[PDB]
Amino acid sequence: MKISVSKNDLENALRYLQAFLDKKDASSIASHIHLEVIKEKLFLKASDSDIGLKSYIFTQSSDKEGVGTINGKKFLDIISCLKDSNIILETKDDSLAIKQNKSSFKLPMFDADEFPEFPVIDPKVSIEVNAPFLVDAFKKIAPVIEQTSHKRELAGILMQFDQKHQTLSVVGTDTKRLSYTQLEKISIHSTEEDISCILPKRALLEILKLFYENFSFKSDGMLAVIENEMHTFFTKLIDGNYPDYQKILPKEYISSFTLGKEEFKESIKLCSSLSSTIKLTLEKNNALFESLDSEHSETAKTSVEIEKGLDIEKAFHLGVNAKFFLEALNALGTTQFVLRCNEPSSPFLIQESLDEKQSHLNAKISTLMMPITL
Amino acid sequence: MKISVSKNDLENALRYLQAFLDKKDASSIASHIHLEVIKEKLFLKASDSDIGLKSYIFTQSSDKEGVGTINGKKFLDIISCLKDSNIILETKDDSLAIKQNKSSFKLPMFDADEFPEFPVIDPKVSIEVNAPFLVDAFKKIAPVIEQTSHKRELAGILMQFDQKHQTLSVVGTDTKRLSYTQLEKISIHSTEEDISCILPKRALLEILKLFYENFSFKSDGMLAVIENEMHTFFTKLIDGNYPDYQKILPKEYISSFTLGKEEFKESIKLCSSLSSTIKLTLEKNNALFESLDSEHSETAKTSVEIEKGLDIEKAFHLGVNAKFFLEALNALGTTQFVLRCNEPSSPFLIQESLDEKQSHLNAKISTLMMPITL
Ligand SMILES: C[C@H](C(=O)O)c1ccc2c(c1)[nH]c1ccc(Cl)cc12
Ligand SMILES: C[C@H](C(=O)O)c1ccc2c(c1)[nH]c1ccc(Cl)cc12
Repeated sequence: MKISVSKNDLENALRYLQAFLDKKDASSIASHIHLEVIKEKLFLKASDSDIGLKSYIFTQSSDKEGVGTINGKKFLDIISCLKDSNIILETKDDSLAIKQNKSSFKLPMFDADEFPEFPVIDPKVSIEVNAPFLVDAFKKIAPVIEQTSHKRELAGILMQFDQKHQTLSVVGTDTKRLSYTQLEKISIHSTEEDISCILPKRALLEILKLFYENFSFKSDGMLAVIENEMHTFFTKLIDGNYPDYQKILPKEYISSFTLGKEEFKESIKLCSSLSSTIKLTLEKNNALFESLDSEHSETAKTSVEIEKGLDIEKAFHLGVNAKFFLEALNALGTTQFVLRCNEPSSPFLIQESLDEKQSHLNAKISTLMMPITL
Repeated sequence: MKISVSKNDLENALRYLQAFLDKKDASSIASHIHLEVIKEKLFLKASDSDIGLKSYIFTQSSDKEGVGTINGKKFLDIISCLKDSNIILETKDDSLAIKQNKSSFKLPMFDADEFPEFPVIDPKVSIEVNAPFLVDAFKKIAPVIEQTSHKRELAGILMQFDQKHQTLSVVGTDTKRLSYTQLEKISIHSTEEDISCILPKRALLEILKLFYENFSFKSDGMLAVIENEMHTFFTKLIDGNYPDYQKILPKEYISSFTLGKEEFKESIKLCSSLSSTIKLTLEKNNALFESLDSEHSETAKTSVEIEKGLDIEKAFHLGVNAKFFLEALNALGTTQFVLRCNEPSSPFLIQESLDEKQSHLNAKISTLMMPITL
């Protein structure tokens, strides 16, 4: 191989690749990036049985095509220390030479055949994502999912496609809260009417770094492959039977309250200075907040006026987990929210104000949460 | 006690105080700040046998004078969550009440008599620091000092006062490098012609957060007390016999080279991507840099043109520790530096370009460093 490339193009590609390297043992090919120069592109890949990324940059010049490997961390550390002007990469046996005016480096290459082949699938489902709504869903639902969950299928996000009705339902839960959205009018191409994919949390986080809009999502029910102009990503899927989220959602709610999002955030954060759980009291024209699990001589209280009166007689009391309630608020796009309740001992819902209205470049995420007793 | 205070004044004071609290065991008075309201001031202190801080803020109103205590971390966490408008602090038995419009808190106070008395000294030496030169010295020399040094007197910075000659010499070493400056024309008030104070590294770091200029420094040879308008700080001194730094500095240097500071930083950083130590080669019109301790198939090289020729025949070679050499450069205020050498196996000096010229609001820090053999 012998090429010249743009310093900034190469730095960028390498930063994205760092997440897919096992960097600690530099002696192992798991710390290296595979390189391949073909027809005016440098392809760079790092991969695994269960997750991987392939990218390319255009070569400024390309003189010798072929393949090789290089330690990814060291490569990125060298290139980040050079000026913003072309870099020459050239093999010299089982070594890669890096050159930029007076600065020169040599790093060892490993056998390129030891690199795992980058997998390709025959898709059973596919979509073109032309707007940010899916990543928006991903980002808003991610905090409810535990990556190190000892329960296998909850350690990822559900994507549930309905070809019939052109919907993609997206769901996360950790058993204490469950956040979901149903995306409308998605042109789904599928060999099945209804198909489901559970994506590991770790892949979800990597997707949020790589993709925003204008990408394809394709799955064979075993791997998902996500692709845009410069990147191909893949992940193993989690093995299956995601819980029936539809069965767990309440059918109706005794009470529905429209409440101020930012005033509830500030009030909850304030009380959480001394407690992880809060007693919320709703009256007609007031919301009161009190630390609940505080140490017994430590107390935080606040309140907020509700100008447009709630439909309450006396007072409804609800124990909440502060962090979870805030995360539910953080996932909302509106200035107000709706809190839907049944008994104080049963799960309650948090959603956007006017949640039926249809929005094209944002998802609308609802959260069901289990209350704290008392 | 019952006062009202400014939210921002109180937040600031509390942040500075966090460093002097043992925060993990909330049940111990070592996690609390002592409070005392006298004559339109709230005094806040946190202290130890060996280090401490006392601050004050003005009260907006003061109704009941007295004393109390409060958990410092919790207090700061509450106040950081309130609006930028007055806060009422009021005792209610062995509890402190905090109130701001609709928001109210209670925290437990401990017995104020269990708080250690804040020490006062009869000074043997004293100065008024009216400019940033001393903190500038502190900041530039601090990186060479190991706080967890198993050698007692090297775990701090030397301050060596000469009443006769109105100088304050300031020195740090970790045995591999030694950085020093001698500050001129300091009005020293002392009962001795020559006196020395070794300040612990930990106190040095706290001083850099609290003080800049317009402060007094006073010592009895056992504690140092540093004071400005709003703060009194103290520290135990380290017990003594700081090494004779003057004896360890070479008398003359065979070679002195004026070299480019920023070009040497970039070159060293670049080579340090693969190695902690570097081979520097100086020729007449070039400086060459090569990684030295790199893994044997990994190599970094660069060079820089020296336009105004050095006074060299063939080439001088010097092994350096990259991190130390950079820290020595970082401590300099000029665009160029002077590198003074004897044999490549002996210590070499790094100083500012034109180091004799006298500068009033910056210190000039020189660094002696032991080379790496080969
Ligand atoms: C079936 C699955 C499981 O038990 O792991 C499951 C997962 C999440 C929930 C649940 C049951 N039952 C629930 C009730 C309320 C909420 Cl917020 C979440 C859940
Ligand atoms: C006396 C003291 C010690 O041995 O601990 C000491 C401390 C620092 C140095 C030294 C001797 N001899 C040296 C030679 C060079 C340098 Cl940079 C520092 C030192």
